[PDB]
Amino acid sequence: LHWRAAGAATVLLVIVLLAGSYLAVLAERGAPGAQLITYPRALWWSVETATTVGYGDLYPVTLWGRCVAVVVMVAGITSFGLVTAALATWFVGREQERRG
Amino acid sequence: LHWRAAGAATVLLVIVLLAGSYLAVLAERGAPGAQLITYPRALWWSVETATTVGYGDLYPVTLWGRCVAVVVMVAGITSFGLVTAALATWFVGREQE
Amino acid sequence: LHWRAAGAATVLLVIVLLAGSYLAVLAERGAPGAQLITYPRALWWSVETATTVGYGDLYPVTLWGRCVAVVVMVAGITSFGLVTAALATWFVGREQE
Amino acid sequence: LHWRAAGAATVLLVIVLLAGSYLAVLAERGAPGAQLITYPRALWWSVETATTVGYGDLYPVTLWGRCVAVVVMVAGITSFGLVTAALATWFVGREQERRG
Ligand SMILES: [Rb+]
Ligand SMILES: [Rb+]
Ligand SMILES: [Rb+]
Repeated sequence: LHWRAAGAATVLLVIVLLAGSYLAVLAERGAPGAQLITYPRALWWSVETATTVGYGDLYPVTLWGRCVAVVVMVAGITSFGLVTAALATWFVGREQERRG
Repeated sequence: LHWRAAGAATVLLVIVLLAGSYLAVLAERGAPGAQLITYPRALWWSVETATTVGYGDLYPVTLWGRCVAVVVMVAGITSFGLVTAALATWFVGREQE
Repeated sequence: LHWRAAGAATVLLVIVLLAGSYLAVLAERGAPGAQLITYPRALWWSVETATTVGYGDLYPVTLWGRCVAVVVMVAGITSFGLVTAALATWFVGREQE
Repeated sequence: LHWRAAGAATVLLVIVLLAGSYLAVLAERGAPGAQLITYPRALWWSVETATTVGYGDLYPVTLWGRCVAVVVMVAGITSFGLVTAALATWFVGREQERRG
């Protein structure tokens, strides 16, 4: 039951997104060079950030917003890295399933 | 065969690309700040997106195009993460020897 | 036992960051198209680089700054790739039980 | 020695870089919106591409240059994904050196 861990990440990440989304908007909004002004934008950003695609059309400029970032990133990096783990640990499940 | 899974991803992803490519063009095309106007552009984008290189010369601006995105991304992230799995599960194949 | 390796990376990376941060500033600062002028900026960059999010609001332009980069990147890529390893090797810990 | 595989990637990638570097320059150079004009630039790009950091200060615009890309990317993604594999398969080496 290591896939029970997968779903976990899934959730967490989504939370971290909404969390980071709603969190970061208010940490940036109203400051200079803010682009993470509206919540809908920030939302996108989180996605763009947790997948590290980083198109760079949106990013933090506040010493705080940049933290909300780090968290989001590592979250996603971690979450996926996790699912990569489950996919594999499963392959060794049918690799020892045949062997013994 | 867990590599039978590898090839699977490969395919899927390619589909998701063409899928997302052709899908996203029509979801963006004709809107404001539309960048994903032509299908050939979108195509590129999918690549640039599923590999998460995100040069950012192209991206979605429509609430929809951004979904086509998420799918594309996770697809690639997943697919590769998978192949990383096969590479490894294989190493433990000659480690239990 | 192998998580002792995890924490290791964590540290190293953080060092490489500060290292790269403080290192790269001075390698760029004062040159043309210099973006990595202040240390606080460079700091951010390292993060943005080691996670490969590459928003691209900051990057190196000096043949040197670009090395500081490579190191930072591979560091992060490696570090995380490592933690992905521990997560997995652990799953095969409760798979062999 | 699955690490014999690691070094392999390392090499290959470096080749693919120089390969892609020198390859892509000539595929772009002299075209419209070309930014991958000089070889030194392209070189950087390969790095920036194979690590997928994609700062986006340089990229392909030619239907060809974009292929040189795909190759470079998958190369790096693969190479690192590989090294992630060795790191792990090794951990299960001292996990079965404790488990029995
Ligand atoms: Rb990336
Ligand atoms: Rb970018
Ligand atoms: Rb990126």
